[PDB]
Amino acid sequence: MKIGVFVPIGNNGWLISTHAPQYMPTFELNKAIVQKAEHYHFDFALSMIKLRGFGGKTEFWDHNLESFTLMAGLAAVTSRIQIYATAATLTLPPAIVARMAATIDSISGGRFGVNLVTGWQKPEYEQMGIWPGDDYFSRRYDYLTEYVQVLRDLWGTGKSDFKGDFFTMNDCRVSPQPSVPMKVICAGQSDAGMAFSARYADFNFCFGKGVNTPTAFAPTAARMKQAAEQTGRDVGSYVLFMVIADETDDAARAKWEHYKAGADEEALSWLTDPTSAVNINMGTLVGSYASVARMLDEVASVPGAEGVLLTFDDFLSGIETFGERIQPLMQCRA
Ligand SMILES: Cc1cc2nc3c(=O)[nH]c(=O)nc-3n(C[C@H](O)[C@H](O)[C@H](O)COP(=O)(O)O)c2cc1C
Repeated sequence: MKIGVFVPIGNNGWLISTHAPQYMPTFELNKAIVQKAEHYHFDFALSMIKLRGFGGKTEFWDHNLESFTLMAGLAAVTSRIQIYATAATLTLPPAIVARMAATIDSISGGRFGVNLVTGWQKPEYEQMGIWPGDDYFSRRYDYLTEYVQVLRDLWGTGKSDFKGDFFTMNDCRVSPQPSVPMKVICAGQSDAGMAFSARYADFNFCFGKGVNTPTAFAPTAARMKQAAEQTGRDVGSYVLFMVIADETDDAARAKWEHYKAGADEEALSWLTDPTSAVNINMGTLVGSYASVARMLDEVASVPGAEGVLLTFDDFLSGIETFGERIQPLMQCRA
């Protein structure tokens, strides 16, 4: 099974709590996380793009860097880990993304890929006058389909004459082309998003589910496999989890309860043994190092599942204990 880190490009990472660690997104902090992840042989690092926050006491995700420039900086100070940036396809013309991808290909020595998203949060776009209208909800995958067509032409041949409902290329040129086949990833959950992934992506990110129910995502992995049958391409599922680990189950539980007890209620209204809104109801693994190792091995046994994307309650020490105490107990990592 492959392991990735979801880098905190937004303040406070993925916890919405006055009891969680408080921190701004900085290059230097992201550099330390990624270099540490590479040291423990994490396979990849991914950053999202979030253009509007949720406010509250913690000003949650009011502070966010930009994904491509962050990942270019990170590529420059690593050498082995795969590096993925997110393109919000409403905000960048495909030929720019094309050239940015070739650029970070040059920086990393062929370790860069791109996560393509439609966007769905109207305020992110309307705040700057570029929301296309409420039709986009149902049509966004048609839009992304044209978008990826243009990228593929440009990476593939260095030119495009594509013409459709949303783009017109008249001998558009982008060169150099990537030194290695350019990876595309997607995060579609719906039927239409999974069909997109099956056609054009190298793998599909989905959500882990529940708290200490590591296999509860299995029906999503099953749908993605079905979608992949329709194109006969090998597109596996990578699953997002939060890891809250400690020396014992008891201690990890105490940490999780403390976070939830500090829930930033105001930030949470803007947004909206069960999951909690404090980490946006993300699939959560809470336990001793050994317990988490076991649940991750349970994840590796789900048909479809090729990897996990990890967040932590604290990234610098979370990566540490992952490398030192969790990874070494994992069958799927030996
Ligand atoms: C790991 C992960 C990362 C994501 N990153 C972003 C992002 O950076 N920007 C964004 O607008 N959406 C992001 N999304 C949301 C998805 O691209 C997608 O729109 C959503 O899961 C809904 O499914 P659908 O688009 O097929 O309806 C992310 C989703 C996942 C699972």
